[PDB]
Amino acid sequence: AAPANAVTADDPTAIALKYNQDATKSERVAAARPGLPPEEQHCANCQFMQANVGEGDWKGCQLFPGKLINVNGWCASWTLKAG
Ligand code: SF4
Ligand SMILES: [N+]
Ligand SMILES: [N+]
Ligand SMILES: [N+]
Repeated sequence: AAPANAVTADDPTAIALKYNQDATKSERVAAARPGLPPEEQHCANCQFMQANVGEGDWKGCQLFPGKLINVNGWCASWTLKAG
């Protein structure tokens, strides 16, 4: 059961970025974003995930203010967590 503030499927930004809560049901391969092979990409290893926001598997994403994403999710703004 997703948190009340989870990013949802008719969120316009989620649609535009092709977010999914489950990276295995994402188009990460098609996008081929740089920094890791696409099968290795998900929110937990993304620069925009906010480790100090949320709880458990439901964490912040800077691009989705006021929302939570799933650490196992993905979107097309995936960028390696570098610092
Ligand atoms: S920007 Fe990164 S942390 Fe935010 S939803 Fe996309 S992949 Fe997940
Ligand atoms: N939500
Ligand atoms: N597609
Ligand atoms: N956030």
